[PDB]
Amino acid sequence: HSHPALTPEQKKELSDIAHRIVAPGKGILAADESTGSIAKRLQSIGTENTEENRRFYRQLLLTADDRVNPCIGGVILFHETLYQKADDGRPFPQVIKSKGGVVGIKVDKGVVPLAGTNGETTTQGLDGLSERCAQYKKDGADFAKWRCVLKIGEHTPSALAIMENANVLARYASICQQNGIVPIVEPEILPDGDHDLKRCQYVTEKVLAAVYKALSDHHIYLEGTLLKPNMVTPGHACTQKYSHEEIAMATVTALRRTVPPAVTGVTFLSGGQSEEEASINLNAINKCPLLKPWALTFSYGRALQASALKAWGGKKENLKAAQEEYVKRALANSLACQGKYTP
Amino acid sequence: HSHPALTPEQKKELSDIAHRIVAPGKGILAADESTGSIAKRLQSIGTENTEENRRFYRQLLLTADDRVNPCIGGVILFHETLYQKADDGRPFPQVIKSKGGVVGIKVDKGVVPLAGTNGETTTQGLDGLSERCAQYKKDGADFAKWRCVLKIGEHTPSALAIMENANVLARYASICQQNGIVPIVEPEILPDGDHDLKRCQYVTEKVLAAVYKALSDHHIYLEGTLLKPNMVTPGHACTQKYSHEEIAMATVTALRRTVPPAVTGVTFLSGGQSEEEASINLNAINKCPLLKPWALTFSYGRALQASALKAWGGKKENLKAAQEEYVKRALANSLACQGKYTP
Amino acid sequence: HSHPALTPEQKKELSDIAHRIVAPGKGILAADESTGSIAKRLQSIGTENTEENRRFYRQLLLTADDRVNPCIGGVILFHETLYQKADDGRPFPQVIKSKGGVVGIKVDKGVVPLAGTNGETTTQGLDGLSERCAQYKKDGADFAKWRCVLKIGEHTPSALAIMENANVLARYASICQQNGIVPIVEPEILPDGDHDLKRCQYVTEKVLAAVYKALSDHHIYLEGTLLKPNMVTPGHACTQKYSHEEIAMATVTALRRTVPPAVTGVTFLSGGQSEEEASINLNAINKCPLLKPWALTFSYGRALQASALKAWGGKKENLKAAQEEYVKRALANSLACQGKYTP
Amino acid sequence: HSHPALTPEQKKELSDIAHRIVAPGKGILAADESTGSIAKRLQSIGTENTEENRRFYRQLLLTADDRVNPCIGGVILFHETLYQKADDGRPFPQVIKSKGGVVGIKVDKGVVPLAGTNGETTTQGLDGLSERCAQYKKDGADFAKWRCVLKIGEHTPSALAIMENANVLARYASICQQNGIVPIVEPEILPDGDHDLKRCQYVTEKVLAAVYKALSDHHIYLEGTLLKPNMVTPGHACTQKYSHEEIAMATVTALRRTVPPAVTGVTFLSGGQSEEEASINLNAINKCPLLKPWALTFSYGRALQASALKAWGGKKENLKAAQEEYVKRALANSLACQGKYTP
Repeated sequence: HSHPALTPEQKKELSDIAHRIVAPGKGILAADESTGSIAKRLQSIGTENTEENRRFYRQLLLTADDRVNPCIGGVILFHETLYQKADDGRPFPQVIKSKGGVVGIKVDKGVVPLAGTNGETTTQGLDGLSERCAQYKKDGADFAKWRCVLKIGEHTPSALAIMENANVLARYASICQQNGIVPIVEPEILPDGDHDLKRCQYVTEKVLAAVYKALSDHHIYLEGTLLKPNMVTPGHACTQKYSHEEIAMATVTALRRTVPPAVTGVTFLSGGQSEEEASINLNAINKCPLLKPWALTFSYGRALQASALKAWGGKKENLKAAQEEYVKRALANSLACQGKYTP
Repeated sequence: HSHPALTPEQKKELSDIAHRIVAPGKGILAADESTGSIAKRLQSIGTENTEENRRFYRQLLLTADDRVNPCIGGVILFHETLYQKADDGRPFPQVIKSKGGVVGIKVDKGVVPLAGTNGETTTQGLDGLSERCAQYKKDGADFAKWRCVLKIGEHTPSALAIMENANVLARYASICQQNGIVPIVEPEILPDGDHDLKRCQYVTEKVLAAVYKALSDHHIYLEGTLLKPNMVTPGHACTQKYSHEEIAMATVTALRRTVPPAVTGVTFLSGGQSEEEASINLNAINKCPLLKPWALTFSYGRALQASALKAWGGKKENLKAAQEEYVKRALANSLACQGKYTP
Repeated sequence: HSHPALTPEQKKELSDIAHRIVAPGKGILAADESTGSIAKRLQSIGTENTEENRRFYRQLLLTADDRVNPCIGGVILFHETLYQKADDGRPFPQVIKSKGGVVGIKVDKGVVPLAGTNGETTTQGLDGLSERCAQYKKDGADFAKWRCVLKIGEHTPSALAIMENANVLARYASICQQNGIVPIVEPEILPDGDHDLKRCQYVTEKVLAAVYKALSDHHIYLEGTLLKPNMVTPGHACTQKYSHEEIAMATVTALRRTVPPAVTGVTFLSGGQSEEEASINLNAINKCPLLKPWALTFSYGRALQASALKAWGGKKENLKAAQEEYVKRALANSLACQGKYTP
Repeated sequence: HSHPALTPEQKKELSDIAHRIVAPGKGILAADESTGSIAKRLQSIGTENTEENRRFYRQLLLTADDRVNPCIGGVILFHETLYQKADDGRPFPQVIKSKGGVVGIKVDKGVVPLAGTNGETTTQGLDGLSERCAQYKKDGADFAKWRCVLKIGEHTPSALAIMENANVLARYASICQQNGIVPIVEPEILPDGDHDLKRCQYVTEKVLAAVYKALSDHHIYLEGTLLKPNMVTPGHACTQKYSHEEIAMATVTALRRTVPPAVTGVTFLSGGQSEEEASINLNAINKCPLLKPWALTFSYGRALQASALKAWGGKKENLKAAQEEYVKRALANSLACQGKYTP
């Protein structure tokens, strides 16, 4: 028997939000980094992590030139960054929505270990998620982010880790879709270890199949969701070398065997790649000569802002040049999500 | 760990066979009817069911005019029909392959009831399927057919029936793909009962999701398979009336939320519809203004041959006119799988 | 491959804690009622719900006569009650452990609705559960409590609700067993509605089977857990009448088909029954002439304290008589968990 | 909603048949060996495998002295052996039932490989099983036998093999229970390889949990079934040595965590052990100081008849001495299923 989780108006608003995020030429900037991660990236450059420095760095990221307006369609923020204001007086949700962006927020509470496994973790953050998502909906956020961590090892990912992470992702996506917030499913598989394209493609296909079975079990409206996978790439310790079009063929092949075409867009990770190989691999994915019935774009945290952070240097007068760095990468990734990129 | 079920040459031959079946403009004639079904269709017209009458009727079907050559890309046969010869001396596999067709065979052994359920059945025919599929591969058959039966009722389809039928379908498809035979997955849901488009779409989405999860569990090569679903239509006893484009929107919507685009083609059932509404609904499906990344065509048993059977009359001299009837329907359904059909 | 979730010392301490709780003749008093529930039970008698009244009522419950020492082996508390002191100066964990009791705590965060279902809910409280369980372990609590809610209806409990509640229960039990806290699995099925013994027994068997499959999937040590089911009883609106030994036969039959004998004890609910029928039904369960390879005892919230609450009257001088009421019920339920009870 | 698979009379007759098989002191002789297996055991002694030699060997087994009457409660036969007569004129079902035995039959069709796995097989024999079971029910057979094969390896048993074998076992048991035939579930795990007690116990617990979840999914009446597991023993190539009571503790521990007490009896395999260690291990299992709420007995094919076969020598005049050999082993195993055995 059919009891609708969503009225057609809810399905309509979720569909147009998800269509506004992955619009052609546009992608996602991931500024969702919590205090420890931004703290260690500020200690790598040599700046002590305080609240004004974080506000100023995300000010540098968000108040850039308007050439990134048909580049960035969505911005993922932290919980703290929603309630921080720019020096002009506008809050950062208004600063994003002023130039055509969509406000997002990271809503998970980290990873927690699974007992009985070999270093496998599940993820946290389901309690009070309805009230938090309603509050973030009043604060201007239209989509969310939630990250699962899986690793390829000697007998990992096991059935327990894949089943539990898919179940928690589907529960999260149901809670977000009840409040009018587009969920972005991120089943990230770690590039650590020594494994070829074959085992990464196998693991990615099994993980994505279990994720979409869990989404069908939990009555998720697939047109109002986004997918945030990795690119199918070999491990860091793997000695075999692969062309970019081989990685692109493996990625589009693993996506076409699992992902139903009702899903609106696919935004890839950077995932420890360097800043140029992300645009190279995304460009090679968008010229793969297969039929790809969804939006292929980027959701790059580090590969959008690494050069801007390093050319910032922690002092204010470098700002514009730092911003200028970011601008190139944004436009580059825009061409990388249109197949027109050439290094 | 990855152990390949198929070498790349096996994947290649399965891919080109499945591409040759659902080639643009082409569809499937289903002459797979067993002795009881063809017996009752011969008693409806008033002909006693004997071996010569069945051979002559399938002779009338298969030796038609050559205008059906870019209409029929595949023919499903019975086990008996593979070893029957035409009056010219050619066997029916040669009679099909002479004009560009691909030979198929129905390989299941019927339905068997599931205990503890309310009139729910599973399907039969897994024992010795490897030797039978190897034998049919030597006899010229390149694809197979297997039919599951599900009904919408007060609490049906239950979880047991959907899980069991998806498991048996995936086991069948693995056994067929080991022998170089393209499996055609047919999860038919019965149009009996009083239910709207909403419940049929819900049931179709749940069934197709469980089927494709079972196919991912059994390491099925999805590019070398075909899907044989129904059109999402209301029940026979349902009093509400629906447009053809509403049925088409419901069907393409239920397909886009479940079926991954690696599947080569989708061949619909007739499913108790009359002979013209099958072409009307298939035409309306092919003009649905959504993105459909697979071949949408027909696999019509009764809706290709009902008028040819009734204009045959059981006597030989009507033959050509009977054949002529079939020819129109074939060409009509060809336009129905290209969106160019107009009644 | 086997990675142990628990060392043998952890398995040993969990086993002896769970053996100390369901020791022969002993049962569990459930004082775990949160502020709204104790508030409405205090408004039914006519006392305004404040902190001193709750502390005094749980003082009346916990500081009773020492005849309940071989009656109560465990006490479930609220989070607030662990940090409340008696008038003598002892904290309530010390007040429980002084006379042979084991301290427990309710650790869930309530119920949250499941979208797409018909009034089905899952349960909450997984975030930060490791730190909270470590903190409660330092505060003297040796076991936990977590309650799932399922209802029998027209098509409920569905597969989604049973699967999700079993998964959350197994995740909770893994997190509790990592910290040395015995989890008590409570898959309560609501007695609301009109349904016989047959459908309640069917639903109880399906729910318990899915729960124990989820416990086997999550590597739960079954000797260091407890089960908190209901008695298999008809609905409130069901017109058919049943003997007590019929209810007992249905309950022991539904338990014997699902629960493996490694589970240490089974502590039943009261579940909206009146105060005498709980002891009658528990007594009838313990004289069922089947082989019952576990401890059958009680975990009664309302059926231990309803008469003590009503004879308390909200004024202090009734205290001892109120306590005296509780004492009878405790001793009665002790005989009810030994089969020696006679009204 | 509840639709009963079995009426209470069917449940009653299945319960008394299963109680008559595993009655205290009684066990099962497994003469179910097909033509290749009995052929290679006849070529090991040096007798050419013909129909008269097989009939005479099973005549030697079945027409033994009447001291095995409170030893053997059931005999598993081949399909051929049901229709063979003794020299006295009685058919072998009558020869078994004359002295208190229950006639069984092996009803599977062997093993078939699973594609995509590493040497993992499923089992065959589901087609026409209802008609075959009805026919065997008219021929005097009251129970059945069906054998699944699982092996411990580098990543085996996988999830696919365990899920598929449990599903096929539950389907078989439903079909057998519909016809009034007690199914004996045999999830045999192979002792090949190098693995300790720990990994064999882990694999046995996972396999038995998935088997009983599949039995609960298929509405199997657990009181009218029997379980045929292995003893938890190390591999053949494992260098570590274990006491018999360690093997017994591991076996009873793996059984108590999975098997619900509604199952009537547990009949162990020999499984490549020598003829005395089977009685030693079964005796040690029956003195394990845990609570075992079911019948623990034997189902020994080779460990009942190896000495009788070798002392037979293929010539008739040794017969009685050969029979005498068998008699000792039967009585020994009877004491081994009562804990009173002493070598």
